[PDB]
Amino acid sequence: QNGYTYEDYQDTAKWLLSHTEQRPQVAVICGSGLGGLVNKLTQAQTFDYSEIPNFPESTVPGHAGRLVFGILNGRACVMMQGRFHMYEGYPFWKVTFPVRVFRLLGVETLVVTNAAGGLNPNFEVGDIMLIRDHINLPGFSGENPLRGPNEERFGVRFPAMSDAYDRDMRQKAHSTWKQMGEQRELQEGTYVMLGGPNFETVAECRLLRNLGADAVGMSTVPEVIVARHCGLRVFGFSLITNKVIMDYESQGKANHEEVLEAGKQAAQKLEQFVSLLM
Ligand SMILES: Nc1nc2c([C@@H]3N[C@H](CO)[C@@H](O)[C@H]3O)c[nH]c2c(=O)[nH]1
Ligand SMILES: [Mg+2]
Repeated sequence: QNGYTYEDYQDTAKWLLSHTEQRPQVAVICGSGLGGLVNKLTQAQTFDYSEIPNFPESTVPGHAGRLVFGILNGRACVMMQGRFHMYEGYPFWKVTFPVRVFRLLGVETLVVTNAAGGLNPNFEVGDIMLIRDHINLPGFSGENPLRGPNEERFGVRFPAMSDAYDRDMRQKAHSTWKQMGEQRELQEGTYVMLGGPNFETVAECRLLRNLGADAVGMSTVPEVIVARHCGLRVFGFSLITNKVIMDYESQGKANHEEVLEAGKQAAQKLEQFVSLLM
């Protein structure tokens, strides 16, 4: 299944370690329309995904496709300014490749972000939802980045996922929000991932909500599974970019354009939160 050898991850971590002096302790993966979180890094050193051996390439609008090292609020971080998705043609073992490289780089905590359509009726476009848990739909069928022989050098054969999203960090993230001075509070809930690229139908939307999901996207989950597998501390949030249409009369239609726009209108609020969070 997984086509990368332990040495492939090594090779790439070796490459990065010899091209930058930066020794990141934290990794941030910036979802759709969230590339601006790169803006405040100091001593920033950028590498295009195209120049890093073994790295996949971002082909979705709103994904720069650059890995940026730097300092943010005192912390040494490496940011994925743009990510990879299954709908682009990538098996999960490709999508999550950076995650294992980060572990090899010496990173200890991974913060994942994404743009998600809201399923919980109380969410509003612009809301930031702390990811308390997830439902891995592709995983139900075996589409899993861990599928195939297990590399004990990364983790165990059957890793647990019920404690995936660090509770401490969600506690902190909430008080940090207090300091934000934001009107609307920091939401929290279950994120469900499905393949995409098409947006949901009304039946699907109703179905997903009844599964207990608050937000839906086409990313994040596989990165978290790989992160946990290799022991990374995980924290994640979705920016509610649109409310998925749950009725046959709504003239509304989900679209990537509005999603990127909502990301832009919130990258500021997100900029400080993630930094103060640092
Ligand atoms: N499944 C799904 N994804 C998204 C997204 C995310 N952003 C991109 C689509 O705009 C995809 O990568 C997806 O993960 C935003 N809104 C929605 C939505 O309503 N449904
Ligand atoms: Mg430099």
